[PDB]
Amino acid sequence: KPTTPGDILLYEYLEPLDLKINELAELLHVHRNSVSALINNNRKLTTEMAFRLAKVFDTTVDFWLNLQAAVDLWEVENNMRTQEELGRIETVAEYLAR
Amino acid sequence: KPTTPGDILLYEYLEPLDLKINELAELLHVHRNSVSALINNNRKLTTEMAFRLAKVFDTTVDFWLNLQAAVDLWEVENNMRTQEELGRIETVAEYLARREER
Repeated sequence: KPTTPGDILLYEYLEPLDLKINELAELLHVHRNSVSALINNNRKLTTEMAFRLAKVFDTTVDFWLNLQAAVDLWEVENNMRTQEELGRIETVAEYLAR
Repeated sequence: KPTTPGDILLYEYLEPLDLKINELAELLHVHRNSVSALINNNRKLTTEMAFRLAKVFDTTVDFWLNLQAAVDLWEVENNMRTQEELGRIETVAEYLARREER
């Protein structure tokens, strides 16, 4: 699995800065449970939470959203059931014609 | 206010090619109600749906995801509770400075 926003948050900010999850939650103005879920990759990053992270850490909102975007695509590429389905989808071309 | 993926789908694909909701549904292989919810913005365009649309209309997945991204950004920017809140957030640079004083 690609690097999640949670991975980046824990390994490149929290640990290097000696910052606790509860301190971050306070800085972000969200419940501790929301930060932990993000870090354990249990909840996808929302646009709103991306803005909060951008604020606290002084980055663009894009930076956080792109990490989530790459993970999202990875999840669909690796779901074989979904891939098989995309396999028999007929395009608007073959259709409009026939 | 950006054009939702639903509007692009309806006004730039379904109507110029006279393709029905039900017709697109059977192509995407999803229930008619999912397509209708996408078009009316009651359901966000998901990553999987983006893959299906990409396949049916021969586009990239991001062509669709970028449209939903624009809507997501608009929603946050026009939510006053969130904006005031974002305005009150203390940065980590500030916080760490304060913490070291204690």
